Amino acid sequence: AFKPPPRPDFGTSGRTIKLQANFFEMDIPKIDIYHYELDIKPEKCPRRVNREIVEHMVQHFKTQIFGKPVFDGRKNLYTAMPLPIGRDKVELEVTLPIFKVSIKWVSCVSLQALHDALSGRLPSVPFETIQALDVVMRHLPSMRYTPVGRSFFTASEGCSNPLGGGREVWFGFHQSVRPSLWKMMLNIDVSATAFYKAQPVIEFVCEVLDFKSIEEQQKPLTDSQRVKFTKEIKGLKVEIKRKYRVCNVTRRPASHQTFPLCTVAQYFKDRHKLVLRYPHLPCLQVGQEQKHTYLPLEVCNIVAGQRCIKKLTDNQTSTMIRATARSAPDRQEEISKLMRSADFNTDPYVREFGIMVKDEMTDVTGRVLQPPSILYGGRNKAIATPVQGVWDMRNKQFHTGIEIKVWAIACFAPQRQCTEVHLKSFTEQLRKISRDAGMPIQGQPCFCKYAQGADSVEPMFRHLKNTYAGLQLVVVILPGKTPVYAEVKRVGDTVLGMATQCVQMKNVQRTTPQTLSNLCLKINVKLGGVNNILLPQGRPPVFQQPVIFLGADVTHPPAGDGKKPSIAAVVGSMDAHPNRYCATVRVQQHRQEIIQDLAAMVRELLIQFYKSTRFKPTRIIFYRDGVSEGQFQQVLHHELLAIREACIKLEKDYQPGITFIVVQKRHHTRLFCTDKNERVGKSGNIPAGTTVDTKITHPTEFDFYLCSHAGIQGTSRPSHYHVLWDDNRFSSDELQILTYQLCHTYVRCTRSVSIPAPAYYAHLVAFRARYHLVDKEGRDHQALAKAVQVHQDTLRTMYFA
RNA sequence: UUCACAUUGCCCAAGUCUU
RNA sequence: CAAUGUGAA
Ligand SMILES: [Mg+2]
Ligand SMILES: [Mg+2]
Ligand SMILES: [Mg+2]
Repeated sequence: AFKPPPRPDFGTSGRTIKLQANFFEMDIPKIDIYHYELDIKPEKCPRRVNREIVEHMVQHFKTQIFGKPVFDGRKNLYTAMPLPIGRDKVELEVTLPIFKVSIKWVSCVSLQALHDALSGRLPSVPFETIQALDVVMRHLPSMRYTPVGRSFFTASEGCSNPLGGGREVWFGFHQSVRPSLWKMMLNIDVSATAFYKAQPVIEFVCEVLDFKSIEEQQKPLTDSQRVKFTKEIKGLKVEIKRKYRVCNVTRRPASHQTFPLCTVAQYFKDRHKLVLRYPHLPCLQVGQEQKHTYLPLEVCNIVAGQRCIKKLTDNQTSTMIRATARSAPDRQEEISKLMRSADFNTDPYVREFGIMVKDEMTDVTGRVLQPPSILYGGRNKAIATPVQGVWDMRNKQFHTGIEIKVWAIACFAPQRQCTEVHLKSFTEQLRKISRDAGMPIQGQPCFCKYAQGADSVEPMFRHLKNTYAGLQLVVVILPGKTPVYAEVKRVGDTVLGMATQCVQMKNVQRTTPQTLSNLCLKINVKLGGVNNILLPQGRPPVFQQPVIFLGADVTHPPAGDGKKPSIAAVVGSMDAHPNRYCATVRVQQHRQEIIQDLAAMVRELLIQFYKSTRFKPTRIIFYRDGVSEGQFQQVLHHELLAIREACIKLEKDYQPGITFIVVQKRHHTRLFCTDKNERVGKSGNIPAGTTVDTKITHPTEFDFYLCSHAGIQGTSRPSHYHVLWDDNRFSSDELQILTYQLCHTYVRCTRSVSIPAPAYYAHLVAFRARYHLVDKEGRDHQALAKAVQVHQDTLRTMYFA
């Protein structure tokens, strides 16, 4: 229940494609390096301060110690040759514009053993060694630039990218050290993010309150203005030599604001001989909230290098997108340009440790897998062939289409804007498209009424449920973004158990065959239909025995949030196609990735699978979304055992083989076409089906990249798959092809999607639960748990489509 | 709330210390 | 999923 399996073989399927990856080969010497433990007292210091302390310690004590160490900013220091130490501590007193630094040797780190691990020689990769190289590579940029996660950012020389509101775009790069089948690799990607401009607070005020200049006006701020400014500046650092965090903005102007030693303006007159230019403006309160330290706006600058953590406005987001959007070839050139300019090999710390980094992207060969054929129904039973990741439903009918006999319309958009003529026309066109699709809407709705406001939803839906026997669907027209949507889903999904399909008013007023067709995809599925199936004879051999496919995700609350639950969702296939899925969902501890109640959720799905198919799965294939490498073992330990537990508690001796695959869409690996002639479309991305399981992948374990989707814009993220457990002993070919075919089973569109349908559905399930919780997030836990519990009649449905 | 792709928001990471 | 773009039968 622990060690991941070795790669069983390499994949052979599909034509070859020449690729370049944003991995840069590293040459590492075969020598021991020395690891020391550092303690700095006081140790409440920010990581950057600690680095300065060690920096000054190193320069001050050069003679008879140190005469180029690297440091992680906490407790770990490395040198390329040993120090005058033994395991002897040395207490050191460092001074800087009052610290004591203790140094204990701990161990040798042999880079020779790392070479062995990269070979077949040694069973696993020693983390401590990778960690040491990482500290070496991060040492200089950690002090030269602003670290954010595994990235580094700086203001770009010669350019300004203002966002307004005192904010601007900074450009940067991600950096990480990775082992691979070939060599150690430096993974480098470009990025951008919002930072606050290092500008005078006066200017910051003008940008926030939308003044062209101060002096408009010389009257004190309205509380409306004062409140808006306070919200933007609270928690930011300002500088006077002297740095402070702002905790509030005073109510009174500097001319009238007092403290006991006296007005603020007068104190600065007497003590600092400064006559304030704008006495009418409030002061910044800084330092301890319970003290009385106030600074006039005029003597303060926003300090450089503070990342914006708050959400960007809509206009700011727009500007950000326009500033940073790039086609794949543009992104590739930007990474390449960055590497030539970065010049890692003249970093004196990199050089101290004898490391060389290649200035060119690694060449790797991919294979482009063949897509499955897609089987439709009706009389014709059309077969669709995906091309460049896309097909469509023209002249095709659903494998199993629902006949819609009883349905209703509830229009929450105002009658003046969404007229009865609009509704009739929308209905006419929908019935036409639905008939073509093999989902005939046999007549007019049984009910069609306007309503206004969230209060009208539950009584209208109760009336519909009680009045219309056999009601299959309520189509709900919405004026745009509205609290009514969350109310419709609360009532439909959780209170009454009724199928609902919402449509925005703009898509009723003006219809297109493409939008209506996509809408029908969702309606058929919600009503129990099977849109299409993989061509049965084209599926991998795993389908010769009963198998269930699970998709699992946890979604965490937004940045800055302190009390919202994380939401766990698990879905499971319910037929042999596989097409139909059922869902389970839970609320759990804030920011916990491990799925706490997984055993109960899997039990539920196994029971429903048997009820639906009358088979007990002989295999369980578990696609687990979003777990990072540093959490593989913790997550596997709990979740693999939970799956086993669900089986054991059900029966026997019931021991189906489990394959546990982590899917990661958000990592920093990018792949590009080497040959211009392979670039697909305006965005110039690799083609759907591109698979990589060599060179840049893990030296011993079973992992691969599969970019399953067509890239429409920007640079495609190739999904990564890591097999953490495999009782079923898949070949690489079989598992890669299986995974690709599952990306073609997603019901909401006639496209190959970027992750397998079960994983994608798990996201939709988690996001629906988040909707069920809007403004609601032991006694606490039970309340949230009730909110996300669907109605009995919804339990077995694809309500999340 | 037609849908996918893309950027950000999500576990690990990162961050947090005289008026 | 939300904000913002690129797109589609
Ligand atoms: Mg997740
Ligand atoms: Mg942490
Ligand atoms: Mg959107």
